[PDB]
Amino acid sequence: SQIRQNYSTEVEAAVNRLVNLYLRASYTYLSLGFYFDRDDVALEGVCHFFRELAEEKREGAERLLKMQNQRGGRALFQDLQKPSQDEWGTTLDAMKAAIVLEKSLNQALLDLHALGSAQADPHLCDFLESHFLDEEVKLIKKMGDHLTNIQRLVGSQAGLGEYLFERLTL
Amino acid sequence: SQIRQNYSTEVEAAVNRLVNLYLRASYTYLSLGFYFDRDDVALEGVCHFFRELAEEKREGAERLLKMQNQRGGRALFQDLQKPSQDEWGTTLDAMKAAIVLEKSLNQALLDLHALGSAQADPHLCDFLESHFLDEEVKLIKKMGDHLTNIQRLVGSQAGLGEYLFERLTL
Amino acid sequence: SQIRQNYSTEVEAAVNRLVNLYLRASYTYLSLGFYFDRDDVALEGVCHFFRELAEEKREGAERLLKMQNQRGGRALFQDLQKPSQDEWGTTLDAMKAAIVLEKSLNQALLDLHALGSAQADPHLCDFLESHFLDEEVKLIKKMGDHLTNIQRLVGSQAGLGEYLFERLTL
Amino acid sequence: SQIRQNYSTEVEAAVNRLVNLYLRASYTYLSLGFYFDRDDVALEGVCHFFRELAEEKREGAERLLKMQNQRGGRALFQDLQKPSQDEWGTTLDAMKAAIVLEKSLNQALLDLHALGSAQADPHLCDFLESHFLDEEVKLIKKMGDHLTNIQRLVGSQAGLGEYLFERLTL
Amino acid sequence: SQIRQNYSTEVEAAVNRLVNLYLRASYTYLSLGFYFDRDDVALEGVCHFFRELAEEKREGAERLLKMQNQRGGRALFQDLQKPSQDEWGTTLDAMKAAIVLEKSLNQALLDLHALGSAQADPHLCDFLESHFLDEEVKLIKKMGDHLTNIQRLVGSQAGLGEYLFERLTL
Repeated sequence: SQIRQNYSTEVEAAVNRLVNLYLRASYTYLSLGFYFDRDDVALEGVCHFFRELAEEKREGAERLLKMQNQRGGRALFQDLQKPSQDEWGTTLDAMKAAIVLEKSLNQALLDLHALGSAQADPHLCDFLESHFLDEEVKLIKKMGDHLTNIQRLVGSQAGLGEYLFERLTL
Repeated sequence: SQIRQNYSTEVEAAVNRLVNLYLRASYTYLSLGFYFDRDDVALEGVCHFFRELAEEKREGAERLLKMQNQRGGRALFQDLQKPSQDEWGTTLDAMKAAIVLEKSLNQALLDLHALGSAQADPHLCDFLESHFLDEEVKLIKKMGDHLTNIQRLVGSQAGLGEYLFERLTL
Repeated sequence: SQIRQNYSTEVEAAVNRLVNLYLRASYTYLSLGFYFDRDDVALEGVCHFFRELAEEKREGAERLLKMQNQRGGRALFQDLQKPSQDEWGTTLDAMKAAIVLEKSLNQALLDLHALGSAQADPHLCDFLESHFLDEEVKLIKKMGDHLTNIQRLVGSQAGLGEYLFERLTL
Repeated sequence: SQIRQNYSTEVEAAVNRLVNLYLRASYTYLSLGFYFDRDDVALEGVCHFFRELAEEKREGAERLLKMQNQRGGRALFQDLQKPSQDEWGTTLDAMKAAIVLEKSLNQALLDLHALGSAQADPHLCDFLESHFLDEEVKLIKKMGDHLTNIQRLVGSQAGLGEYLFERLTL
Repeated sequence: SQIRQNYSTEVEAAVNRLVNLYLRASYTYLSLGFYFDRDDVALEGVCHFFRELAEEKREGAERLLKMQNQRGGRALFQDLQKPSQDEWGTTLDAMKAAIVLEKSLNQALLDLHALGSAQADPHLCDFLESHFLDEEVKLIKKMGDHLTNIQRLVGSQAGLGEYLFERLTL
């Protein structure tokens, strides 16, 4: 690549893999989104929360491919593994599943950051600082907040709490 | 009729009958509407949901008579049978009664569609596709959603749930 | 009924019956409306006159049910008898049929008024004065005017007169 | 009185007495209003409902005195009896107390109406029809609705229901 | 054709033929239009009715050729047969001639629809449903209405009726 400068094939492969992790998450959020939209689930606020997250993840993916091309790296796409469940249970279960997903998305970003530090790729680290690290952190505290709120409303009347959470916070 | 073309007396009679089914539904929705408006029921959101549906049904009826005249068919009106209950019970019971009504309204439309296919009346089918099939489908998923939400809020505290459903979703 | 005050079961039953008379009239005006819309009748001004009256009648009906609920009375709906003709003849015949209908609607209102006076229900009478008595009176003089005009234009050339009446007054 | 015409001293005295009944109700609604405003009651929606009713009642009073002067009658004011309770209990109790008050205000109006009919005072009856009969009827159905809603939310969790009613309907 | 998919040479030839039927109708409506514009006919409302229909028909033709190209079919144009009369008689005769034309245009569309059904060309049928079936139906009821109106005004004074129809409905 005539424009490739200080872009180790190590960081190239790691950004291809987190590109896949990000499209995989966007795929899972789509499954969650359409399950809270099921006639027998009917939590339109929860479906709307996961549909927005499926798009935020696709966009992280495109941002990472755009950056891969900018550094002269080559996008290599892998098969997208299907969501890991077909039905998500209640909003609590769905909320817990999503924050596992974001924390593993976040640990993948932290790993790429450390990889950019070993290889001394200031542009790569400055990239993950601006557009991914802060976003994941805000998203996970946001989901931890929702989880704490759903857990407090779920103690006694679950149906009522799930309805109230969907109606009052989402 | 000087303008009647490919309009079988079979589809004529079937559209007169679904015209009646549609005015009958509009009549039932009026009864439901005024029952949630009773001083001892007082669920103004539920009364407002059924008053709007009584008008959506009257308008399907007029749309069908307008189309009957456009094809040169002759409107023949029958006595409108009275709603099948005087008091509707709770919002759950009323919601379940309405979706029976919409599904039988929808099966009547599907029957007319099949009748338009046997007789090869592309204009009649294109008509029921545009203005009735999609509308019934959206309406029934909308009512299935409400039912799932009322059933989840009704498990423990029914009074509270009925109040919350009426206040938060309608 | 915890809010029912000075609302005799006599006036309750009489308002349920005039509610039916009003939905019945709205049904008849719908039949008249769709008959002047027939391809072989084609008097769009006459169809438009009777479609507007079918809605004015439905609204009297809803006004009466709204008032029945306000006084703590219970709406009881009866089967709606079908219009009393399928084809209405000429605009003259249709106009004469409508004013019979309005005058019997008006005599039903006058009867309910007398019933509200025997039982001393100032709220019921004040109600029929504001929203029905004046409306019927204006409507019947309006129809008597149309009848006098159609009869004057119908003497010699009927086709021409019917066309002119529909074109110039409706 | 040089302008007094067909204004029986019977209707004069009865309008002076309903003027007192109306200032008395306005006084009671003020007491209810300030009790839901107490730091240990704190239901600002209920306090706001009764403060608005205390003013609607004062204005009925002024309307009646204005009409008494218009007919040449003489306002005679009596001592205003104090509200009949100092603390109103819960919103349910307060709501039940208010609708007793409105129904006795309404029966006082109906009595004055009958009195205006015996003495044949068309102006007096036309007056109570326009500004009091309809208002009381709408107000009592409004309070019957609130009572039905508070009673449904009060079955199990009372604190929660009282909070929800005040937050969602008032 | 590299883009031709499921487009039978049967439907190709049938759309070329209805393209011709549509340009032929547009040609006939042009002849009718210029005949009501003749100094010795002078019915500018009737000339304006047929000039607008000559353009609506040309546009159906272009819509059909545009669709033929979209499916990869090949437009094949045939000689346009001249209108079938040079003088159209009265507005009644001209109106009757036009509705024969529209009904045969409509039966040609219904035939193409059946042809699209045998060959299972959902795109072709969905095409004729959206842009031709509904249009022809509305147009023929519109012409049946005009015919009923002209026939009613033509009974006695024909000159007067023809003038009035042209002045009041067109």
